[PDB]
Amino acid sequence: GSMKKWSDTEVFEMLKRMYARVYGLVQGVGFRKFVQIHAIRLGIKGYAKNLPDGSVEVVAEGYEEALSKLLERIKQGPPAAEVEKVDYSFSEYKGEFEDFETY
Repeated sequence: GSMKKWSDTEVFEMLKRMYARVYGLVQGVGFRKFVQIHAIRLGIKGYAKNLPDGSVEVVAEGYEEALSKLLERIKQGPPAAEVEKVDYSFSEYKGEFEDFETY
């Protein structure tokens, strides 16, 4: 058996801005709302700026464990619309948004 041991990965401080550019007919339907439920559940900040032009940008902001959860959610469970080409971009946070709301 083992003798040495170590632990790693626990929620502490800071979080990364996940830019998520969602394309397609995701306008109208509760796409940005669905992203809200999980984001809120997992303690994510940002804003879901559904400019009514097919191409809605989201500036969600997550840690690691909470990141992977909110990420794995979206792709796994697509919106109730014809998502055309959801091309997200892992970025970094300039600053934290005051909670997370939808346009």
